[PDB]
Amino acid sequence: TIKEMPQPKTFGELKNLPLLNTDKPVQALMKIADELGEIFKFEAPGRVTRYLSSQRLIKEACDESRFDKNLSQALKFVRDFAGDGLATSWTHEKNWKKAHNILLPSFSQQAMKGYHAMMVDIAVQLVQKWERLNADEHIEVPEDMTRLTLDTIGLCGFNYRFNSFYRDQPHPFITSMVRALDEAMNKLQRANPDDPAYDENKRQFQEDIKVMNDLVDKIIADRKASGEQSDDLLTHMLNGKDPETGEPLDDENIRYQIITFLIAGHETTSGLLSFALYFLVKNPHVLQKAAEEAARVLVDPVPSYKQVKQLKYVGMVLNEALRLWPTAPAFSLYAKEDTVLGGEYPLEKGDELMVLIPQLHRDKTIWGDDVEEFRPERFENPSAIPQHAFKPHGNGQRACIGQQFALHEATLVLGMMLKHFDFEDHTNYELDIKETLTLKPEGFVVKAKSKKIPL
Ligand code: HEM
Ligand SMILES: CCCCCCCN1CCC[C@H]1C(=O)N[C@@H](Cc1ccccc1)C(=O)O
Ligand SMILES: C=Cc1ccccc1
Repeated sequence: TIKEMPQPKTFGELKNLPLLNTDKPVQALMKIADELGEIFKFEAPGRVTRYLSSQRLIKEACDESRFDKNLSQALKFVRDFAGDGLATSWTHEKNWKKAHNILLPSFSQQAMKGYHAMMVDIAVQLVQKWERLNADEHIEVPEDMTRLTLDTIGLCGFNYRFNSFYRDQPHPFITSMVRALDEAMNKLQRANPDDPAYDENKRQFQEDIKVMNDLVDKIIADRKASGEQSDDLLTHMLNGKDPETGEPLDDENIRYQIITFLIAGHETTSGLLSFALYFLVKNPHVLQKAAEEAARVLVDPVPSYKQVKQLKYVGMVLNEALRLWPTAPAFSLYAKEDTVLGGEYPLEKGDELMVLIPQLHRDKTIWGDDVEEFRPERFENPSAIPQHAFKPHGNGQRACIGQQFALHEATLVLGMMLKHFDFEDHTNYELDIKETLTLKPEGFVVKAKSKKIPL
């Protein structure tokens, strides 16, 4: 029953590459999937991959005995500054499992309890900023969510204060990082990346890479000279020993991990919080239900770890926002051996797949006809969701190591926003999704009305 899979329009020797010559490539690929269906071939000079959009096929792709994590071109470009950090290493590189073993305890329950007070520190700064706005000023939502999540990973993970709420402009790090990500996206469609037309891109790229590495220097310097006794992510990087190899991380890999966690540890969580607030102001009945939970649970001026764990509906709200707009919108796999996908598509060892997560999460055979609706109650019973239908944090041993960090932070912060403010979509905002490999609303603004509840 071997089927021929469709393929979108080609451009001679450039094959499908020019389809990525857009500022919204993921959304363009979603439109192609809409037209071609659950699987389509995508070619570029010297490369082939297959975009998967159905749970039927993705549940097979998530079989770790058959498929391993692949570095997409995007991750290969990010590797130019993230090296063999956790997110851009191959599973078979020694430094992947070594750093995984060393850093997994930094995301245990007991670790999350230790981060909680510092996430409250940053969350309170956010609430205080909004309490201090004048009448009919508004909130720049992704901007402030990025302030919050960057500051949280800086403080919680590295005892470093980016002090983003003391800046009306993005931190130097954010500016360079967003620019490096821009360059990585745009480089995806460059057919001649060594054409001298991109000499300045190359120079600017190196400049943004040095900005990010300079902050890494300072984080490392302050820690090793500090006289305070810390027990955080950086402590584990500098002191942890891998049970298997017996070795700690070396200095080069530590630097890559700091870069990795500063980027991965904030950018996707700011997108999640932005999309979540978007859906809440567009769905006031949902906002009300989550606000009622927040008021009933968050009975103290400062939320506790235990209280955040009881914000179960807020948790469902976040999962439903990750369903509709997963902020790291794709991951890539390669076939470990010859194998046949879905009884219809034979693959040879080494063949690559692209999992298009926003399209998977719109599979009507899984979610029903109301798939575009925002209904957190979809997540009331994880046993009623088929396997691998919901993959916002990737798959298997290469799934997101920061999943609990992100969800604790976002649950805490959204709980506090709903406790302390009513929100108004005063511009009737039209969703506009900016792509920087990751996804985030652009230009989303709201007004908050304080409930005047003291901190
Ligand atoms: C809602 C927020 C987040 C989302 C949606 C998300 C999503 C993902 C996805 C889909 C992957 C797999 C990438 C692949 O297969 O190529 C991943 C990997 C990873 N994420 Fe996240 N992430 C989030 C937050 C975080 C945070 C806060 C951190 C750090 C604290 C983090 C650290 C990582 C790391 C290190 C990896 C690589 C894991 C490994 O392969 O060992 N993420 N994330
Ligand atoms: C935080 C998430 C980072 C990883 C997700 C990046 C996901 N890409 C972000 C932009 C679009 C999307 C993607 O489909 N990329 C492919 C593009 C590609 C396919 C075939 C040949 C050449 C290039 C890739 O990078 O290989
Ligand atoms: C998980 C990898 C990643 C890569 C770039 C930005 C955010 C996350």
